[PDB]
Amino acid sequence: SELNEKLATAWEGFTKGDWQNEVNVRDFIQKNYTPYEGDESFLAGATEATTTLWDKVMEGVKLENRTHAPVDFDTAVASTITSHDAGYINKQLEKIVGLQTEAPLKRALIPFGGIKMIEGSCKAYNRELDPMIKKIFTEYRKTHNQGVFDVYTPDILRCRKSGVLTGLPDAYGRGRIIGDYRRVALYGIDYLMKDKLAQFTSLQADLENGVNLEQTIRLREEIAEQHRALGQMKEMAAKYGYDISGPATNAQEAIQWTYFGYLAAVKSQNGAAMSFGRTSTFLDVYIERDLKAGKITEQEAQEMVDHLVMKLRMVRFLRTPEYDELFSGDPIWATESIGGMGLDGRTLVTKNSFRFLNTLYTMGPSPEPNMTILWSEKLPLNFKKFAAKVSIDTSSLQYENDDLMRPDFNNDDYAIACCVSPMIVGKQMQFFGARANLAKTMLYAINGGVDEKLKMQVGPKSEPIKGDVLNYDEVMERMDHFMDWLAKQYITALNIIHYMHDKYSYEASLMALHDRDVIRTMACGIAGLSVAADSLSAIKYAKVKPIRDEDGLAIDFEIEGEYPQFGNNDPRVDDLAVDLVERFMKKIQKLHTYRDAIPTQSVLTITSNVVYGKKTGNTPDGRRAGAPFGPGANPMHGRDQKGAVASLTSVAKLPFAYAKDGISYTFSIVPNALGKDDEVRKTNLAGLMDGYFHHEASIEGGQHLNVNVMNREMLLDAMENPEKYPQLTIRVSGYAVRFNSLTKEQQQDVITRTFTQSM
Amino acid sequence: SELNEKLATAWEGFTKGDWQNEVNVRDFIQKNYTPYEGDESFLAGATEATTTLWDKVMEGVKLENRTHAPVDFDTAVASTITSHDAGYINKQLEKIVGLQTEAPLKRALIPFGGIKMIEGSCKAYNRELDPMIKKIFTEYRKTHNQGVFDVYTPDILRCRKSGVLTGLPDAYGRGRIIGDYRRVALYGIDYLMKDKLAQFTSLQADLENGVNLEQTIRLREEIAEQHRALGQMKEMAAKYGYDISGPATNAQEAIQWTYFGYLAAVKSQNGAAMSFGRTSTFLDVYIERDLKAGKITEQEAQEMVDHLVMKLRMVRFLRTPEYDELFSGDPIWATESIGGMGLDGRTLVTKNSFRFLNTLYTMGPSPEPNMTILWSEKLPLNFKKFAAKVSIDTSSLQYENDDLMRPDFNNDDYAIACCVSPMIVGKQMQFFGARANLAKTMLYAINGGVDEKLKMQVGPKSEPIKGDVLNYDEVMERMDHFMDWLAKQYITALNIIHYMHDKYSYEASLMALHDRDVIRTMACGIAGLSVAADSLSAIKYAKVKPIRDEDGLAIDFEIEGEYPQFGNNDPRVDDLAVDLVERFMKKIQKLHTYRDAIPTQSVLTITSNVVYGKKTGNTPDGRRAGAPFGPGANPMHGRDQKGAVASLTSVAKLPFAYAKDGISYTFSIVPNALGKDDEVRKTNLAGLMDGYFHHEASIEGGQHLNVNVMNREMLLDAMENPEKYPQLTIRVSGYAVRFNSLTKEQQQDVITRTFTQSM
Ligand SMILES: CC(C)(COP(=O)(O)OP(=O)(O)OC[C@H]1O[C@@H](n2cnc3c(N)ncnc32)[C@H](O)[C@@H]1OP(=O)(O)O)[C@@H](O)C(=O)NCCC(=O)NCCS
Ligand SMILES: CC(C)(COP(=O)(O)OP(=O)(O)OC[C@H]1O[C@@H](n2cnc3c(N)ncnc32)[C@H](O)[C@@H]1OP(=O)(O)O)[C@@H](O)C(=O)NCCC(=O)NCCS
Ligand SMILES: OC[C@H](O)[C@@H](O)CO
Ligand SMILES: OC[C@H](O)[C@@H](O)CO
Ligand SMILES: OC[C@H](O)[C@@H](O)CO
Ligand SMILES: OC[C@H](O)[C@@H](O)CO
Ligand SMILES: [Mg+2]
Ligand SMILES: [Mg+2]
Ligand code: NA
Ligand code: NA
Ligand code: NA
Ligand code: NA
Ligand code: NA
Ligand code: NA
Ligand code: NA
Ligand code: NA
Ligand code: NA
Ligand code: NA
Ligand code: NA
Ligand code: NA
Ligand code: NA
Ligand code: NA
Repeated sequence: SELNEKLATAWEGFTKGDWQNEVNVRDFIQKNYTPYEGDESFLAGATEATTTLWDKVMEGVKLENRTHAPVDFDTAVASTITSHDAGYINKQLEKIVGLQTEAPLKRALIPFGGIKMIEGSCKAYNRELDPMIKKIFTEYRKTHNQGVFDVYTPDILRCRKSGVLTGLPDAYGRGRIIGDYRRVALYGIDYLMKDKLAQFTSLQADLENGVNLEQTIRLREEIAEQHRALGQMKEMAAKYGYDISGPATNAQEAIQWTYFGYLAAVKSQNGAAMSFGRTSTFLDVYIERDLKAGKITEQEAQEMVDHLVMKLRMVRFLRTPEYDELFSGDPIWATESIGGMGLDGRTLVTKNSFRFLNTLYTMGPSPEPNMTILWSEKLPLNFKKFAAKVSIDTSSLQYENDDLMRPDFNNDDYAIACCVSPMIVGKQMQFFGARANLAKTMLYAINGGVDEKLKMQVGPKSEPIKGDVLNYDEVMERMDHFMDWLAKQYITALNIIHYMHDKYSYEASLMALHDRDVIRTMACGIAGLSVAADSLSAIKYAKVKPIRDEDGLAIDFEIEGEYPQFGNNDPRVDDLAVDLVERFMKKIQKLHTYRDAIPTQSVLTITSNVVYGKKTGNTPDGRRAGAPFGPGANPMHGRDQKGAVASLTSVAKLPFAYAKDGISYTFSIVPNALGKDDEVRKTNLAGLMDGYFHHEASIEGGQHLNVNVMNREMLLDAMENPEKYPQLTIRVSGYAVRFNSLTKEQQQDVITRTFTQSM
Repeated sequence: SELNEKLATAWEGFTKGDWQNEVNVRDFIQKNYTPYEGDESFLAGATEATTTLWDKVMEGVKLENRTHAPVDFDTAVASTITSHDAGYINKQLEKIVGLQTEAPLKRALIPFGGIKMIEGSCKAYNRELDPMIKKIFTEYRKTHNQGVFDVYTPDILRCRKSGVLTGLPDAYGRGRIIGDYRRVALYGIDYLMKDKLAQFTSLQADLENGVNLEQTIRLREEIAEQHRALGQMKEMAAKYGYDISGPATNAQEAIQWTYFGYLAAVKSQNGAAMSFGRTSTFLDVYIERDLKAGKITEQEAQEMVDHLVMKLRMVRFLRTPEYDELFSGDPIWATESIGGMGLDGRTLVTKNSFRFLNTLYTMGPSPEPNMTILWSEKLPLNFKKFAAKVSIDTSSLQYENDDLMRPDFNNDDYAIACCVSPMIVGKQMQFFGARANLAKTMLYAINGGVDEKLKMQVGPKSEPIKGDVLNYDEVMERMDHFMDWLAKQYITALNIIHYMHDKYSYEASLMALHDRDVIRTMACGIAGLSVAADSLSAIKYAKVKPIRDEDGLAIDFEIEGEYPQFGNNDPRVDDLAVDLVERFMKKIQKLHTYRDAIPTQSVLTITSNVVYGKKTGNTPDGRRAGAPFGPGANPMHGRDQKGAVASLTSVAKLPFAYAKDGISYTFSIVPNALGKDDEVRKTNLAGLMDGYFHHEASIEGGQHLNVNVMNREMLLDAMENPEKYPQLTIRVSGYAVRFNSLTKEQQQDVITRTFTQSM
């Protein structure tokens, strides 16, 4: 209660409010940002420095893509916020600085999560691990991975081996946490440390009085670790020549300070998704102030945004080949949520919303950061059209429904973590759960719990379904049974994982940038939704005959008659998909969870569509053994054949009400199907999204849309001549990848997906 | 359910029972031991090997005592069960092998408990800590000490600084855990590992069903760590050339296997007390079988016992000078519980009970192991007299009331941890709490919570007592108030400490030798009982006038009139002491504890009588500022002036019912007061103990008695000429020390205590 000079100088001219007396970034934004309803005509192009820097870094990116391996990585240093010396691309040119290690794209060792994974990476990429690192993290500091495997059950291990529940966060950082990095810029580290000491002290009475004793002790230790991490952030920044004890005083510092908060996160944790947040409009407050004061020019502002975004394009983590199969394309999910509307009806689009999108022109297409447009039917048309143009030109953006999510939270300061999972910034996080194989679960119902590939009893022993023709009611009754079992094994695995991750790899630097009490959801994903829905549809509307082996195991199916497939706006099958989503949500909702994290569901797969597909045999819908499932909530490859409106309609029917962790849809449309020329294409794409996301009391609308605007012929050319397309980026599951970063098998999945040929 | 050949061979001839089908050491003992009612005439003397070995080790002991520092210690190795190579005194001579490090008396670094303490020891003893050890245990593996200090409150820190609650286990291993080391001998490691996997598996249903989720996950991880520690025990033993996968097959192996279980404990944990258990009668089963088979001679049996006991005399831990003030004399508390009676009325005294006592003759007096006689009025007179003779000759034994403790537990297989704290072996442990300063708490009541030395507000702000004469009712009402506050701060500190010790230094190798579910008590000790009781007595029966400074602070007292002092069998003051014990027990009983550990109390101080005394000003009883309190439950120095029966009577009145963690009494009697000659002295000492420990429905009896039989003139000679008394041992607080191991200040405390001059 008395702002020192540091705060005074930094906050000069800002509209006053609660944000000056307590940590409240949303209040600061609301009182200070400038809504922008204009067009992209004010945008500046790249400076020579930006191009020199990015062109150099791209040589490392090309090396990564051609070798499908890291440019370099540590073999003898355990990474922490302060372990590495300052690293640069070219110190004379960078306006925003900071790298994870001492060299661009060199990956770190983050051992707290597990030592076996590091050993696996060293073997895979032909480097020798320092014996000391192995010793420390085997005998002295236990890891998250070992804690989990020490407590797992034989049943969970069988599910992992068989492909019914695989790829969970037992061997990589859980992620799904977004510290509010904007807090570093707004308040400075010292203010945040004082606030954390107050939070710590506020728990003393409960501790002394024996109120929720263990929970209170745990939280006090976590806050002490958060406070320690904040101090370490100052030391890290000082290595780069910056004193971040006080608040940022100008645009360059606001961008730099925010990035430093994020840099501490990616130097200390290797979460699968390390998302950036909802920062562009916040940063516009500082940029606008400097532009009006004549302190910086628009080109200088674009340059600072470019250098920040360039650093987000350089975040890297050492991963194993196994991880690469589950999360393809060397992803980071440095997700940035752009635009949206405020609860007061004003748009949250700012000139900076345009500057962030402009990085796809100043430095070309790029998969990271994962730029996510928070769409509203009320967004300024100028912005709707520019975003559509950027999608048409680069296929690098995704869109999510602000008209659905803002009212659901009654909050206009939520951000997207990873692909499609919303959280109020600094107040909420998710316990990541990857996803379960719903399609294989259906086969288990038909086969009495016996795996169709391993011929091992994995699910509970049950009587396999008999007869030469499958009956929908019977199959669905057994499937419901196995969904109960799946939910229990899944939540049990996640309870173990998150208990161990809190114990052995607590994300102190990210949690330090959250309120004292954070809302946690237990995010359960489902893979193979359209395979399961179409399988049920074939059984219900056609005649499906099981082909059994000498043991009675259904290893194939013959289908007589046509049946409705998901993605063609046919309620007969779409209703089955909606039902499966509701059904699984209701089952996980009944189970006890670690830290009482609220169960939620997402229809999302990342590359588990390929991994689970490889481990799943022939299914009733006609899909062949080993074939990929569709990505996320997508109709199976090529089955949506009635056009864009029809497939968008089928997907929009899936209920966000029962899948609050998100519903991913990857939409690819050929240029000429989208429109006759550029202007018409922009108008039509904005129109398609307005219809898909349309929300009213009786219509939920879709929640997410990846948009690719390309001809399949071009991707085939890139498969044959990768050198011609070094920056070619494509949306694939709720994030983007450089097409050349994928393995051939992953490219085959992508090229056989639906390329929509009509409205 | 099918004993392999390993078990068959090892158990040949033993009486069958439950012990062969489940881990049940008590059942094995009950069905196989041979009660011995004879005398000491069968005992053999030392072999040349034993004398050669012990004489060599004693040179290291003399070096420790003269330098008051370790002979040597590690500066670059973090100790674990397998870290050190095999070490020997003289491999050609040892019948029982195993040392903590690679050299006799060389102390280890056990960093999991804290790195600052290690830094403190290195500085104090002039050795340089390896930078790598400091780095690992500051940045990679957090320690118990740092976890505690990260969560402590400013109030607890003020209590620690002021001397009202100091010396708690926030900077050293908590100890008070006795794994059942006999299990290694009886079953072998493989059988115990299979049993632990079954215990782990038995928790799967609760885990899956969400029953006490966090508790279940925690216990499963603990059992996995226990299983891992058992495997490490096999590797440790193999370094010494032994395969302990199967059960011990003869006496030498039973002793060796039991010792290996203990060796793993003292290589991995540095608990203040690392007690041995109740092993002598168990080991007699194997010795008796070999003697009857003619496999070994009695002298060979004594030699194996001697070599085992010699190793217990060599256990060492690196401690700081601060620790040395609180726990003087380089103590280990390798406590062994001898004799006692079974629930069936048979004595549990065996020939081995005599062999253990005989080590005080074969290798001379020694403070460790801490041999504790479980006394019963029904013990064979031959044993009562031999134990009395050993006390008369060596002052190295203590006695505890089996007639009180066995019926309290309805169990005849409990052992004493540290000094006086009983636990059923393998089924119970204590969360150690050190002790609180009850005397200073009384001054706080008189001074409104302000510390009499620091002039700082430590206790809650309260109105200091006014007037020129203190009133008992008023003082007691305020004291009760401050006892409530003390209890809450104490239990809060212990809740933090034990949560952190379970997290950062879980005693896996010891817990591996316990049942799945262990009963835990939260052991709270009180120091200064007789100072507080006598202060209340002076106030109540005499006229006590406070001497106040310019601030109204009572810094001294003048007493007009005589008043009854504790230890003279005067109910007027003894009732006050009994009341204080009951009062504090009732207050801690109301508080919530970590892991729902049952609060218990002990009247025990170790050297906190000196440390708290130094930090406590003048008290109402007349004790001067800085003077030591009495040890444990002892009357203040020299105040028990009516003889042995009178002081034993006062102490026996203290209620074990309200101090289940134990009540320590150190009794020293001059030889001629005890009896005219040797035979009379033995008879009289046994008679005094029979009376003190006498128990019936209406008489509890005393719980513990340290017995010193010496002339003060002899101790004065030892203070002046230590070289003349290298093995001189004396009981001091519930354990023994070599007199030469004490600092001069600690010796001054000891020499000014009461030397009883009459019955
Ligand atoms: C080693 C262990 C995992 C079982 O090993 P297993 O019989 O080979 O198990 P699986 O066949 O299911 O294989 C384990 C899989 O997890 C992988 N893995 C990842 N981290 C691992 C870790 N820390 N330890 C072991 N395996 C690990 C293995 O590489 C393997 O992957 P794969 O199927 O692609 O080859 C054992 O720790 C275990 O059974 N744990 C369960 C809990 C338990 O028993 N605790 C001890 C109780 S006393
Ligand atoms: C460093 C800290 C202990 C306070 O230090 P301080 O102001 O010097 O405290 P005190 O004066 O009471 O001294 C601490 C005593 O504990 C000792 N100590 C033992 N282990 C220690 C450890 N890990 N850290 C600090 N002191 C330690 C110190 O040496 C000192 O002993 P002394 O009184 O004989 O000199 C600080 O960690 C603290 O206040 N912790 C309480 C919890 C807290 O604030 N957590 C962070 C919340 S965001
Ligand atoms: O070696 C036993 C250790 O506790 C290990 O499990 C973690 O470091
Ligand atoms: O280590 C890099 C990964 O192997 C690659 O798949 C990323 O495209
Ligand atoms: O190793 C424990 C430390 O507190 C670490 O978590 C931060 O440096
Ligand atoms: O390190 C040994 C201790 O300093 C000594 O007090 C033991 O007698
Ligand atoms: Mg395996
Ligand atoms: Mg201090
Ligand atoms: Na290039
Ligand atoms: Na770190
Ligand atoms: Na860390
Ligand atoms: Na907790
Ligand atoms: Na729920
Ligand atoms: Na919907
Ligand atoms: Na349209
Ligand atoms: Na000697
Ligand atoms: Na160890
Ligand atoms: Na350990
Ligand atoms: Na627990
Ligand atoms: Na109680
Ligand atoms: Na008593
Ligand atoms: Na007597």
